[PDB]
Amino acid sequence: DPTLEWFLSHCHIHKYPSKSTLIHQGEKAETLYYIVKGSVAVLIKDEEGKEMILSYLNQGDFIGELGLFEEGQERSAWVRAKTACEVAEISYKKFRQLIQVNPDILMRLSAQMARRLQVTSEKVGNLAFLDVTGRIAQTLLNLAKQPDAMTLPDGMQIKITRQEIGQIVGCSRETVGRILKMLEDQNLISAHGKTIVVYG
Amino acid sequence: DPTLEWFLSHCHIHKYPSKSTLIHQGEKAETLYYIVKGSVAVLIKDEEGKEMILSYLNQGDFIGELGLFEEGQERSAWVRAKTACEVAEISYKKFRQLIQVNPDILMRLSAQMARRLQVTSEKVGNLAFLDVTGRIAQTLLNLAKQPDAMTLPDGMQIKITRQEIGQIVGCSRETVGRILKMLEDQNLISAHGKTIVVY
Ligand SMILES: Nc1ncnc2c1ncn2[C@@H]1O[C@@H]2COP(=O)(O)O[C@H]2[C@H]1O
Ligand SMILES: Nc1ncnc2c1ncn2[C@@H]1O[C@@H]2COP(=O)(O)O[C@H]2[C@H]1O
Ligand SMILES: Nc1ncnc2c1ncn2[C@@H]1O[C@@H]2COP(=O)(O)O[C@H]2[C@H]1O
Repeated sequence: DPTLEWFLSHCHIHKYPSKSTLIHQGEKAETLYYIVKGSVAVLIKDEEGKEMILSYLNQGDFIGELGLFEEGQERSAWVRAKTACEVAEISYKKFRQLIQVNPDILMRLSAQMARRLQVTSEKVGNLAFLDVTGRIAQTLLNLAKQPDAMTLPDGMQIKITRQEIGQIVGCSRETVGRILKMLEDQNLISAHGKTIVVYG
Repeated sequence: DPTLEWFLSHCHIHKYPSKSTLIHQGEKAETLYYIVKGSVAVLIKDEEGKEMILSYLNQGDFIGELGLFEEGQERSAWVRAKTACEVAEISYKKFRQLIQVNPDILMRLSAQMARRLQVTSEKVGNLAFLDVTGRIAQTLLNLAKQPDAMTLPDGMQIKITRQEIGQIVGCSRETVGRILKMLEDQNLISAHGKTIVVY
């Protein structure tokens, strides 16, 4: 792809092991990142430091974009490598140069920002309006329609744990496991420890 | 500034009265808006019509931007006029030509998307981390720090209805009543009718 190849030619790319923290909330934002390979979680915390997963991001996703457009912003969340990752980086200052050369690279970034706003808005509604079963059900549907979901003969395979679902919907891992058992009994899913199949 | 004035010169300007809906969730998105004057509320809804305010947007804000970057999308929320509004409107197709001539106009729009993502993400953490009591406590603390809060001898007085609290925190007006009474019992606020005093 020529636009993304040109862009990456102006970055420097680095390897990070699984569980590396790429971005820390509250740091000064001066750098944009782009996932060449691997997956990350975007995390926020409560007052006791307890984590919740705000999003997962994958190969082809920009990260660290939110301070690009205004001076002196701070990182809004933590970003942690869930797998080993290969991440391109570029300063905000150089990226702003690229945008004046070819605004298509800003369109590619902004498209992802717009998607994230859509997804995060929907999460506000799920948290505001739905009971725990309904939040879990939506979370499974959403994971199943991700590009990384694998098609099986009986449905979509997703890679997630009860603790991760809990950290998405705001309940305990035990509560998630009870609800997954209900959804299994209803013949809607098959739930293992690290994998769930959503039947279809 | 010259970028904004250049942009507006390519738009069709129109007026909405207070309480009108500018954008309905689920409609096909083909047009970008920009608020020249007035203010709007961005909301989402229950199946049962329960509402939650995602944001207020004001003069200078783009609206209807989320469908710009891929064809075939639907509007993600309702946008309703909180006051009479004058709004500039441009097709996505035309606006994409503008971006190529001067991408500063996209920087302006993407700057607002970034702020909205930060604000909405904070709302997700509040909803997920806090029970309805904690959400109300925190909403009252926040309102007490706003300019419309009235400093009194006993603390900061706010004027807000149970209804209005519910469409911030995600609970019904009756639930709001119960929590406020509990908080009062704990000698943290006084709460009666639409008048709250935060000690
Ligand atoms: N709601 C969200 N959805 C997806 N990614 C997010 C969200 N909130 C923050 N991030 C990412 O987490 C990064 C933290 O650093 P920045 O705020 O610079 O840029 C942020 C985004 O890349
Ligand atoms: N979380 C949010 N914060 C502020 N504005 C929003 C949010 N979600 C949706 N919008 C606005 O509401 C509009 C509804 O139509 P669009 O999805 O085209 O574009 C959307 C944005 O302009
Ligand atoms: N989960 C919820 N339960 C009830 N009302 C809600 C919820 N989330 C948002 N709301 C809105 O908050 C409002 C509070 O006042 P009402 O109960 O009259 O109407 C309510 C709804 O419009």
